[PDB]
Amino acid sequence: MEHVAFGSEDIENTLAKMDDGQLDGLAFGAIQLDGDGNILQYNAAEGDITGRDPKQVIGKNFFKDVAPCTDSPEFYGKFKEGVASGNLNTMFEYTFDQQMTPTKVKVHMKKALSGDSYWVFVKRV
Ligand SMILES: *C(=O)/C=C/c1ccc(O)cc1
Repeated sequence: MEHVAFGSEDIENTLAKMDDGQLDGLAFGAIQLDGDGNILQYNAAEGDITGRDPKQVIGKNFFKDVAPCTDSPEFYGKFKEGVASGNLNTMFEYTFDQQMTPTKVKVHMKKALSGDSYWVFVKRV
């Protein structure tokens, strides 16, 4: 299959062309969000890290419903900024907690290929 690497320069492009099942093939977490942070895609990998049902979180807001612990300047702050600037490509470590067992992860946010969406890539560290 296609084993896209975390941090691939053109990761967004690749994910854009993916066909059914391909996203859940990534070894790391992948979440696609709209401008307000509403979840459009959520893969198996992320669900295995968070305990969340990928189907259930769809349509829910990432920062306000599912991942409230990311509602901070360090995460949500960077997101909104990148959204308002049309430029989003940053990497930082973060601790997921509050709605899950405290877990250290490496996060990569990047604007999507075309359209108005954004990607949040996650993997445990
Ligand atoms: C903070 O509350 C983190 C929670 C969280 C992050 C990412 C997910 O996919 C699900 C929950």
